[PDB]
Amino acid sequence: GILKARQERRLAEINREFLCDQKYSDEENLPEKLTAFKEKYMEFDLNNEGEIDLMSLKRMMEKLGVPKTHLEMKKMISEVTGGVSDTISYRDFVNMMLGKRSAVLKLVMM
Ligand SMILES: [Zn+2]
Repeated sequence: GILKARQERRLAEINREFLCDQKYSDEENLPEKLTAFKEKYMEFDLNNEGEIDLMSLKRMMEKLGVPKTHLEMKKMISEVTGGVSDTISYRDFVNMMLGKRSAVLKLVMM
């Protein structure tokens, strides 16, 4: 409970940083999209760092009824992180959701 409430205020701080980021100065409905992405990201069982790891993905694909193998999950993450981290951070998740590049995880969400 306390873990999740402090998780979301950490995500809220990040959203507030995006609301002021000149990169997204274009985006229409930005406050709304960011709220929705925070709620979606909060649906994962995040790791000790508050990030989506192999475990978080596994649990999510299973809740959603979508079969993924070890390697497919590995690839779903490196695809979204461009291969520089083995976990998806909220920043990476938001940039994924806003970005025009397609991603298996982005397409799995919807
Ligand atoms: Zn604050």
